[PDB]
Amino acid sequence: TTIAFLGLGNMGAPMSANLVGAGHVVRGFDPAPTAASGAAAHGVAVFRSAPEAVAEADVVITMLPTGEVVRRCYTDVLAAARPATLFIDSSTISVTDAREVHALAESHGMLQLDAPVSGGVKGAAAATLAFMVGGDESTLRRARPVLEPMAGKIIHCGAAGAGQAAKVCNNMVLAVQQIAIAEAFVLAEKLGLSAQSLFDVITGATGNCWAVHTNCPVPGPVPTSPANNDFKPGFSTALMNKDLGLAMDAVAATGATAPLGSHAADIYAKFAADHADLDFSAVIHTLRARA
Amino acid sequence: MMTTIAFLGLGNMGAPMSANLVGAGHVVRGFDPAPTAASGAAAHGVAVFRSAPEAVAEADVVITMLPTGEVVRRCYTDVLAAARPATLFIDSSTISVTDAREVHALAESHGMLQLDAPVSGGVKGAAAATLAFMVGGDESTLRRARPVLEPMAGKIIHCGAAGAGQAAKVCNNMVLAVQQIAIAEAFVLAEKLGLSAQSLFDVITGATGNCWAVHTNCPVPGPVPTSPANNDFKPGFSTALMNKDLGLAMDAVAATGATAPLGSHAADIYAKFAADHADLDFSAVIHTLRA
Ligand SMILES: C[C@@H](CCC(=O)O)C(=O)O
Ligand SMILES: C[C@@H](CCC(=O)O)C(=O)O
Repeated sequence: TTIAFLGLGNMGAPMSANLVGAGHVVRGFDPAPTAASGAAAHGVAVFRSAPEAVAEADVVITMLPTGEVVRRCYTDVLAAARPATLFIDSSTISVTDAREVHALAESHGMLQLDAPVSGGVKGAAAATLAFMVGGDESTLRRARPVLEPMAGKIIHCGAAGAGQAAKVCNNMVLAVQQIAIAEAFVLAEKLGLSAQSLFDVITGATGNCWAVHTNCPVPGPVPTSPANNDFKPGFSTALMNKDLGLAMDAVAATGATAPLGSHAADIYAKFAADHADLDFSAVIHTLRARA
Repeated sequence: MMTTIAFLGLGNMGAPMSANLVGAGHVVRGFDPAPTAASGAAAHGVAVFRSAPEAVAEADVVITMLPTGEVVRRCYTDVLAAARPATLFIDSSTISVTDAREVHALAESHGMLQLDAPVSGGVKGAAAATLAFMVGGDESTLRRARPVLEPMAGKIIHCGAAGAGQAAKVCNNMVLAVQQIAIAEAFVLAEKLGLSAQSLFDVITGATGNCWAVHTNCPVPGPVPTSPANNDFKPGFSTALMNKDLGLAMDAVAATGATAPLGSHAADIYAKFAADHADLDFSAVIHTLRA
């Protein structure tokens, strides 16, 4: 299998290296020379343009920053692709954008999946990413051997756009939980309840969630959590702010009522203006900006 | 060891609690000013008395299960002088941290040992003797109390000094309320995006957003057939009771000057929903997010 990998950034570069490492022929394009060089150093044949990268490919993977860039990449490359090429978009983009590019691809006789990922650079490098997939089950079956060497988990979420929708809905919940957990630890401290004691209660009770059992925003109860390491990501505020922007687009596009998610979105947008580089659990320290 | 216990408050939690004490071979002296509650308790072996002070006069331990801080205060005022010195008072009511510490001090000024030990698990937990007790006060007092708590309890956790039981409970329940709303928002958003309830369930429960509000209390019928959504939102944990705890959380916020943006937002949402739907499981808040 020959794979064209379009976007060789902080996620794309290690993903593509795992593909090389699993026996695929990987062709590549990135507009940053430092990204393209890094990738050629691990065996990707890099080309000057995306249409050239796509020319001989059975599978085309995108890992790009916005729906607008993904769309312009599709219209740039679709005529260069061979028929029945399989397109996998692993970018995190809106549901609307996902569905538009899916339809554009299939109109050219291609097969297309949305497959955005969770796990970050660390997951990408360790080949433990979780892919949330939208599209036809038979297209996913065909893609499975390409995805497997990048992935710890591959979940079929439904028809085109479902992958994007599942990730966005999970991350909106996550954001709300990280804030609620933070509020809880600060309230407890002002009530004279120790952090270990609250941790022991909540983790054994109905309030338990990853935001506390793994991402505990106070130092001590979970020695590996970002709070014990100057809030080094982990999952940056910048990235969480990005996901919540997409959740707010989805909310606006559907007319949905999402009071806590929208509140969380405003909290993180404001926090990202100052602390975009910190793990999102660092929000515990911005609560008095609220009043 | 077998002990004489006065049980003040024989309502839908106190009655089954008192029944389990009788089953464990304790002599239980009960009082409740609602004769119907008292009659039900007598049927399961509680010796019912004409007045609270009479019930406490010959008791080694006095348990209160009462609706509010004010009723606890009034009860302690009415009975502390009647109890034998160094009687152990356990308050398993859910009341404000401020109120807890006030009644704790009151009990101690009368020569009585006192713990706060509010419970979670509701009436079914009460009947099954699987309640979680979250305890505030001295280690040695809790050591004294353990034989009495065990026949009612699935978990006993020592949370810290007087008031810490109440604090731990109210922090966990605030988090729960926020999570239950956030889960509802996600499921509605999914429905509007065309993502199925089952698919969203599968994702969130396998990802970082997983929590009891989805995995046990799923607010759409289907994915968790035992959840209240499948039974006309019969509680479960009523909106009335969540609204009361949320009130207690807002009291704790106001007493400390803490900042709890989502917890306060969740309190406002539940206070509105409680005006007409006090009787429904708190998962039913999902109704407010749909047209
Ligand atoms: C466990 C994983 C297989 C992919 C792999 O080999 O990394 C999956 O089933 O998604
Ligand atoms: C919860 C208590 C045991 C009492 C029970 O099984 O009812 C304990 O294990 O501390």
